[PDB]
Amino acid sequence: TDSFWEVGNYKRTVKRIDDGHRLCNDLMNCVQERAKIEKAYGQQLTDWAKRWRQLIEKGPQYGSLERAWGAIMTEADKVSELHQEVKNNLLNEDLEKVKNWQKDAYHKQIMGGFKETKEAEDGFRKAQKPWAKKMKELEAAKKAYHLACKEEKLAMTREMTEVPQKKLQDKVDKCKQDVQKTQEKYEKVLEDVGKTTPQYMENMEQVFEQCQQFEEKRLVFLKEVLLDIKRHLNLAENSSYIHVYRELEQAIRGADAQEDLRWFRSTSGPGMPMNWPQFEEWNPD
Amino acid sequence: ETTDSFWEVGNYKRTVKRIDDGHRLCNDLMNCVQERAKIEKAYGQQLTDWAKRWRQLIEKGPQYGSLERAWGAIMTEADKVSELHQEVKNNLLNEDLEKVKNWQKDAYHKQIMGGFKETKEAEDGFRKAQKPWAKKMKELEAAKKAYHLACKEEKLAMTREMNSTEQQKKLQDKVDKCKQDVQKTQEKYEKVLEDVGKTTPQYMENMEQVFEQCQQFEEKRLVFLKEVLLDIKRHLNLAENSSYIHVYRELEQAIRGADAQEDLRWFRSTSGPGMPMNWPQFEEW
Ligand SMILES: [Ca+2]
Repeated sequence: TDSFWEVGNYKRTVKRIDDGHRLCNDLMNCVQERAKIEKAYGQQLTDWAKRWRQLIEKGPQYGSLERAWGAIMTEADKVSELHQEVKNNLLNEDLEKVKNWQKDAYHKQIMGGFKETKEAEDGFRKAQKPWAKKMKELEAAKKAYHLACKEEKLAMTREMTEVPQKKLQDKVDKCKQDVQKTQEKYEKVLEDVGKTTPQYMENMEQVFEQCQQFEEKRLVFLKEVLLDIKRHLNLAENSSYIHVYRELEQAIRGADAQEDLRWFRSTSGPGMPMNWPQFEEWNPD
Repeated sequence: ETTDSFWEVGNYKRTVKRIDDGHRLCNDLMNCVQERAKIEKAYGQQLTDWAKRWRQLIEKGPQYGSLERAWGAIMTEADKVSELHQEVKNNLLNEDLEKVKNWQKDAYHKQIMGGFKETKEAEDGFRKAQKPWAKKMKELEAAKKAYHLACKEEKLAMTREMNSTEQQKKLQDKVDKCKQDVQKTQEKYEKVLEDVGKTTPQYMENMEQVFEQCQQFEEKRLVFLKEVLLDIKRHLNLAENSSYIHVYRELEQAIRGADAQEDLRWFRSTSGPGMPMNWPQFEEW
């Protein structure tokens, strides 16, 4: 019933074309929204770090420990930088890649809807035109034949007593002649059909196969954008990402309790210089 | 100038204020951790909304076959990365914030007024150890004045004597007193100078000992803090987590699985020329 081969069902193939352009928008929007997220995460890391740096040194912490604590903001900065890069990449590489591909692939007609869709609809319409026509011709004939066959059954039931009369057998005559004429036309229409079906199928097939090629360029491309995105999202394939954590561990393992204690001593404790009491002659001078 | 030396009276107060500072620092660390946890949570949350959103528009859109799966797979990464930022959030709050919170609670005990019991204990250790030296320090300043002043006066009497060009005897006995006064007060000033010198070593020993108790208390806080900074570091470190890499390994595997020709073959039987057809035949009665 809903077979591609029944009149008009090619439309489902045509509509895939249109769809193809929406899916590009879809994917571009998607990538955009993802970038907005990577960026917000990034920007909030930046804020937090700035703030903590200011707080930390505007506060009482001193020494190597101050530095280790400080070291944590430095990962916040480095990790913020990484997300910004991701955002930048999606936007300047991915979005652009899809935008560029789409505008070269789908050409807008000033009427509206795409030149490519139109081209495909026309081609199918053309391929199916003669064929759709015989179809209408055949059914008419099949029906005429069936009608004739019915009338004859009737005349026959009619002969099977009682009231010159000769007009009745002259009806069963006219009806066997109708069956014949009618059967003949039905058969010839059937024949032209069988004669034009190999060509109908070659024509549909060429159009179909062009549309398949066109969706193939799209799908193969899509698969490629998808890997690109995955490559841009994956911090784990960026050698930098482990550096940020090694560098922090170091800054932290580098802190020394006993180094700081001893600084304090010389800076605010017993380690500081003293002018011990000495005698003073009275000169007022 | 050693006006600020810790060895001057009252100047131990910098070591005392350091105790109070540690509590405050503990608070700062907790505030810092929480705020970072909140950034982790938000990025996670934003990822799950995104994944929800696009999971749905993908389902309802015209994208089908193995490509819909590959595109869809990206929503799974958003979700799993999201789940990983939530573990970072929870480790920070439930292990790290909690660990500092506890330690603080067992180290600083608020008193009724209330300062911290640990501060008061040091204020008093210092008071106690500085008591004799503080005393001897005001015996000296006094002794010194009594001397300076008595010299100043001697010059004065001598001066009237010069300015004199009976009672002239009441003016040279007036130098005679002022000479005895310079003697007696210099003896005092000198005997005190000797005491402070002599008892300087025990002033220092006392002080150095209270200060050592302070150092040890700070040491405990410093060693705690480094253990903590390391804890924060492990919890933040997705760059060396198994599951992080794995989400991208799975993502790549899903994307690579997608196969254009297959999708196309599918489309062809399903909606194309490969679909089943009932071609016209001769039809009876
Ligand atoms: Ca879908």
